[PDB]
Amino acid sequence: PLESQYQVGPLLGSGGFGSVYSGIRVSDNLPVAIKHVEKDRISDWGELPNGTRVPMEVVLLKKVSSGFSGVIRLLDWFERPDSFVLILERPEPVQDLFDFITERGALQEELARSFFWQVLEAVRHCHNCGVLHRDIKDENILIDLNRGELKLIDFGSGALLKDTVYTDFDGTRVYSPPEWIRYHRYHGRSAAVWSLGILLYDMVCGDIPFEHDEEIIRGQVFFRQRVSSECQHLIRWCLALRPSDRPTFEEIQNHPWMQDVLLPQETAEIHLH
Ligand SMILES: CCN(CC)CCCCCN1c2ccccc2Oc2ccc(Cl)cc21
Repeated sequence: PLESQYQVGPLLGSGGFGSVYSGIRVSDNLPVAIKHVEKDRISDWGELPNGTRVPMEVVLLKKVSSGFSGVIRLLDWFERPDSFVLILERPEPVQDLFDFITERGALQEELARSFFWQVLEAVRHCHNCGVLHRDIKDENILIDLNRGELKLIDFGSGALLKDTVYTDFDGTRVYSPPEWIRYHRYHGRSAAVWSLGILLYDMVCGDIPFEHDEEIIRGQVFFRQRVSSECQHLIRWCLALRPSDRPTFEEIQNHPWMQDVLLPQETAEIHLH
C-alpha cells in the first residue's frame, strides 16, 4: 500500500541517512518526504509497543512526534524486504540552514537569536521525550520560510537519553566535543550544549569555528566577523572545554543575548519575506 498512498516526486538528497524524496500524500495532498534506508545499512535497532524489530530512528521519531514541536514528525513507516521507508513532514517552501547560510552569509544577530531559540526549544523537546539527537548542526535544521519556523531532522545518529556515559558516536565530527575527541566519552546534555555552541558560531560567523581535532581540544575561539560581546560570551560558554563549565539549557535561555526573541512569524516577515 505504500505506492498507492503516496505520489513520489524528485529526489531531495541522499547520504548517511539514506535517500529522501519529495512526496505527496494522495489522501489529502499533504506534502511529505519519503526516506528509504536499506536494512544492511542499519546498525541500530530497537522495538515497538507491539514489539516488532525496527530501526532505532523509528523508535526515537515516534517518541518525539507526539503533539506539535520544532521536530519533523514521523507520519508513517513501511517495511520492505530490503529496506525501511519513513514518511515525514515536509514544509513547503523550505530550505535547510546549511544552504541558507551558504547563500546568505553570516546571519544578523536578531535572526540568529530567533533561530537559535527555536533550536533550543526543539532540543529541549527531544530531551523531555527521552531522546538525544547527537547530530545537531545546520544541515539538520529546516526552515519553513513562510512561517519562520525551524524543524529538526535526522535522528539517525540519535539515542535514548540517559544519565550515564556514552562511548559511541556517529554524529558529525567538527560538532563533537573535546571529551569525545580525547576520551571517547561524553554525557548527553553537555555534548549537546557543545554542538549548540558550534551551531551558534556558525550562525553568526557564517562558518564553523574548528576544523581539526587539535583546534577542538585547544578550544580557543576566534571571530572572523563582528559579533557582540554578549553573543561571543554565550558561544565561549557553550564551548567550555570542561563539560561541567558549560551552561544548562536554562542558563543558555536566560543568557542576556537570548532576551527579546522575535516570534517565528515576525522573524519571517522581517528576514525571510
Ligand atoms: C545537505 C542539504 N541538502 C542538499 C540538497 C540535502 C537534503 C537533506 C535533507 C533531507 N531531509 C532529511 C534528511 C535526513 C533525515 C531526515 C530528513 O527529513 C527530511 C524531511 C523533509 C525534507 Cl524537506 C528534507 C528532509
